[PDB]
Amino acid sequence: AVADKADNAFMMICTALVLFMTIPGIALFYGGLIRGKNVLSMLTQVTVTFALVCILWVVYGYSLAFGEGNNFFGNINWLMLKNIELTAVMGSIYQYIHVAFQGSFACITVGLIVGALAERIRFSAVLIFVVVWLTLSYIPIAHMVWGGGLLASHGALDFAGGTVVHINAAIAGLVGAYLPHNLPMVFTGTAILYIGWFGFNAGSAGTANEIAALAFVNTVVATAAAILGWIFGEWALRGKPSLLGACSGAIAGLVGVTPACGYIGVGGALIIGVVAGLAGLWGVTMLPCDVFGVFGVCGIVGCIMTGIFAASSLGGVGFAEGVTMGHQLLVQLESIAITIVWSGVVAFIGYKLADLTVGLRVP
Amino acid sequence: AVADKADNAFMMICTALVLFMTIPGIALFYGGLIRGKNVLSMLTQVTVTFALVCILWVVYGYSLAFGEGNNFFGNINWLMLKNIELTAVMGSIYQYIHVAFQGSFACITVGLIVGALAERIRFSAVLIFVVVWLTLSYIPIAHMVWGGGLLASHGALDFAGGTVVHINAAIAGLVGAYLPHNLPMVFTGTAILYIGWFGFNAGSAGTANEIAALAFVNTVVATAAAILGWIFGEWALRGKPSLLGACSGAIAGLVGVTPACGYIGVGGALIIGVVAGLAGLWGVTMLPCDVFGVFGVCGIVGCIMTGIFAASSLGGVGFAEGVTMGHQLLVQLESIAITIVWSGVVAFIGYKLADLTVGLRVP
Amino acid sequence: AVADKADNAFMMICTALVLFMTIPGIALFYGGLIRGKNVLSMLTQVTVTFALVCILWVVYGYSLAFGEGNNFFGNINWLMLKNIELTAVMGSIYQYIHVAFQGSFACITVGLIVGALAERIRFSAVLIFVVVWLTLSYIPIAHMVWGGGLLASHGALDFAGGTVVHINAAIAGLVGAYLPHNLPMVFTGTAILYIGWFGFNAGSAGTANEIAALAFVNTVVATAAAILGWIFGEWALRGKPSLLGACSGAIAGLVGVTPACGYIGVGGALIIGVVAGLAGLWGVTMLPCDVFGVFGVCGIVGCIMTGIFAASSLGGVGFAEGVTMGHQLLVQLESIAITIVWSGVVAFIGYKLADLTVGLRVP
Repeated sequence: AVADKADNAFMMICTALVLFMTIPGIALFYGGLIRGKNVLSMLTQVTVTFALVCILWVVYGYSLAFGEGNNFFGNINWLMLKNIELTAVMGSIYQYIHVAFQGSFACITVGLIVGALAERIRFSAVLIFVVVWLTLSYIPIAHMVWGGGLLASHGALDFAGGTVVHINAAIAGLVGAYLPHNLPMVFTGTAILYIGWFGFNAGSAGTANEIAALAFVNTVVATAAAILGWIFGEWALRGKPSLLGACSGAIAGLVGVTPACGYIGVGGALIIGVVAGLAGLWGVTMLPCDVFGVFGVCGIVGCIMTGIFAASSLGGVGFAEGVTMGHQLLVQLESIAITIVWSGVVAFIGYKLADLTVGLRVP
Repeated sequence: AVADKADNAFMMICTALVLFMTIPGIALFYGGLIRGKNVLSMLTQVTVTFALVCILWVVYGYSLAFGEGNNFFGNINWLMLKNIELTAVMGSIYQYIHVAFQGSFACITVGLIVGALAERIRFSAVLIFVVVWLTLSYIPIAHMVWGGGLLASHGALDFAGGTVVHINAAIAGLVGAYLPHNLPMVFTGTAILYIGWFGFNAGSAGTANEIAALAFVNTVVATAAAILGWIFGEWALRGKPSLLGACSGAIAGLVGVTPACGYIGVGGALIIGVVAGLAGLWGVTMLPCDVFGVFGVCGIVGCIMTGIFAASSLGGVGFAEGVTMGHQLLVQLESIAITIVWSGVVAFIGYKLADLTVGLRVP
Repeated sequence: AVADKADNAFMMICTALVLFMTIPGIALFYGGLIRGKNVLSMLTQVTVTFALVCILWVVYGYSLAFGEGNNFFGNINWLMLKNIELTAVMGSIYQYIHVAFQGSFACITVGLIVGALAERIRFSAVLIFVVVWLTLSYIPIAHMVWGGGLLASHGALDFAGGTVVHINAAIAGLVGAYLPHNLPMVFTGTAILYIGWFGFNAGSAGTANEIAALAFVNTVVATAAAILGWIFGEWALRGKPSLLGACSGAIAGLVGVTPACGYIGVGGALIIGVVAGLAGLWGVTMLPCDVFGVFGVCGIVGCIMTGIFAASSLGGVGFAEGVTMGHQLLVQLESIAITIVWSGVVAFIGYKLADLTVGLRVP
């Protein structure tokens, strides 16, 4: 296997785009939603935890998530990237690029949780939680879905992380919750998340091919459809649209299309977008932790719908040989259930260890 | 024809850069120019109309603009991208990428109009206007210039949209007009527009070749020359430069070089930049709708100057075989005249239909 | 030599990313640090001087920095890019792209100086200073390090500009100094600088190869390590972290890894990051001109450490044949000393000429 320079270029740019989603995307998003007096502290926690994730990833994260091991975890043969030749190739790109791309996904997942909870959690407690949750929840789930683990071995479909990122973070944030003064800033963060999401979704193809092109177009379509779906629901239920509704709709479509983008047709993207936008509005209506309502509900919806719209007859790329829509749907549901329980349990353990060691609630 | 992965990568990144120009570029630009009390509403209208354009584009826009038809419109053979194989190639990239790239241009064109008029127009009225104007003005003009229609068939030169985007939007906005509290925000929007404009201009080559490189360098040069031209005029006429003047100068150069970037030499880019910056200052001095003065005047200037500076003797790539500078200038003037009348008439019809159905002026 | 389209694509995107560091990165960074009443003026000076640098670069800058000449300067054979065929290749990319990429480095270097001093300097005086300093300091130092001049001919290692950019600007700013109201804005500028820095560092490979991948990963690692190093020092010395500390730490790591990114291993990047973060904190503690403390101290630290960590035995790419670590360290020290003296003297001359002609201090 030789590296393709076009894929190397595409993937390094896509990685920078995903990093852009956390720094400063998610920080600005939450920054405009939380109380003004808590903004500085939250920005500090998001930046420091981002740094922490980057370091844990290179030290042992990548190795445990992507090394060969068992159904749940990799190995410790790639500690500090030891044994990875600089010219080593993963797919059609240099492995070092795969390390950075995969690391960027861990970063946004953690940013999603930290940005919302920073307001109520002690600084030392969040650092402890991140270490526990990244190591025991993000890493094994990434291994199970993208590292040849349990879910992948059963043929679960999740192109860019409906489970690994969205559902995983939503449950962790919701467990935390249980235990806007600047809308232009919310809009700015939403816009940065949107632009960076093209690297997130299209880069998930691992090459600048027709699947990356499909994921790109589906991202544009689902996001637009979800903005319109949310806004229509808002107009129907509240009498008028709002800026927060439009931004929430964009995020709902981005989240919903995440697991499906590289497997569905544009018709499927439009349908998923509208359904996600409406489900997202329903989610928040029920339930800054409300954000987890969108990531959680839309992630679930997206993961289920991937099991329908991947079908050739519906314009998708087609299910694997010998797999019926019925069989695929069951696999999607099982993957969702496993992600929820795994993340929830680990998050509980993380919060408890922090509370027992330094105390959870901000002093 | 086979897709080149390097071109696929370049074009997907360029598309994200153009999308970045609208979300959040143009929104922040207008956001700092309009009254504070109208900012939220404008951001909502820009986001919702952006979503609408994305959907109309995939449903029928792309097909009618880029399908084979007549001198004015394409066809309905590509509705919802039907009949476009995922592996289909357009130029040296997958057609799906061409769909997204072309769609991003429709988005910024509409954002230019909506951002300025949002303050004075009813929400439902702007949605009606967008549908009418995108369908009857943007689509046919795009077809005429870039889709093998009337203007292209007469050899009109417009590399990145001096007519299709700038003049087209300026006239529509000016028809609307007829019927700064945050300068750091204006600066931020200008900066995002500038960075995204490299995807807009260089991506217009459709490949990462020497023409993309030329357009890139010419973009840097014309923008810089226009900032200096505007600022000098401002210093001479008002006694000092201002932040708004510097930002306006950047936009004047970006607009002026848009139709010429892939056809002229760096000397030509410098001259076009200075002339555009000064013409832009003159334009605003005469005439947030003042913004259309820059897009309109600089677009016209840029389109005319392309007919001069494309000449080999002036460092350009050269006019087509058998075409004199005199003949090319006439074609540029005719293209400008047609764009102005076409856009103006359609815009009038759009505003009138909205006013007759829901009422134009914000209630 | 033929151009590789993958490298052309990568390098044009990397150039836009470096331009993004100045417009609006550095402007927002300083914008949140300086007094509110001076923000507009500073943004104007950064924009106008950016334009000036772009023009001087194309007119004669590129030719004098990268043309063949002597140990200190190039030639005037490439004035306005004359004699450079559009299809001319430099390395594996079109020369026009090399012109734009190199120009973007000149821009950020000047932005670093102008953003800090704008508050205290007369507008006309800064323009005079920029012309003198860019021409007599940036150009010759760029030629000496990257244009086959004195330092390169002695085998100095500086992958992305620890000397040419960081030390060069820090000394110029400090000579100037001798002669935060919005922390969310500082954070936003820091984030943009960070994202753009991937184009700055990885693009310095000139191709989307394994060295670009290495520089990319090392950038992620050193930045994260420096954020943690600074924050730990801050917690130890002040009792708690702060947002400004976290942002300063990121910049310290970015600066420190700049000369080393394409030559060291990830272990080396982590060590350089931590040392840079701590040295940066020490620097500011001693000494908006405090920013030069970070760029100056971290640039020196990074340049020295490159001479250690490039060693094969420490995970680096290895020193050139026949070069010991001892010999390389001496070359790094000599390069640093020469950069400091050269920049300091030229800066003094620049400020003096401005003061004698129009007066330095803002009227």
